[PDB]
Amino acid sequence: ASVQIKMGTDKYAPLYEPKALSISAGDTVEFVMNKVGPHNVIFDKVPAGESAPALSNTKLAIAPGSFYSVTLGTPGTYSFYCTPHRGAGMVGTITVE
Ligand SMILES: [Cu+]
Repeated sequence: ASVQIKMGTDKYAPLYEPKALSISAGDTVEFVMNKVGPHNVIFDKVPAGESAPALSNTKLAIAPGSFYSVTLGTPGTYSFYCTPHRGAGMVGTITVE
């Protein structure tokens, strides 16, 4: 019910938090940059229904703030990852029940 994806932990660790997120069909998933940037929103891939390889955005924004929000509907588990933080181990997931 209205969640947000924070990029980076207070431990100056560039990782997606919460690593995992769950929502309902029709909920929204926001995304804000905690720290250790820059960041971005590049999904990994989603099952039939949505378009993971579309909602993505490699428009890494250095400016720290709340990137943006997006609503979903297609049920299933969505994955993603950071562009600059791909090796740092900054990956997360989302669920739309
Ligand atoms: Cu990142």
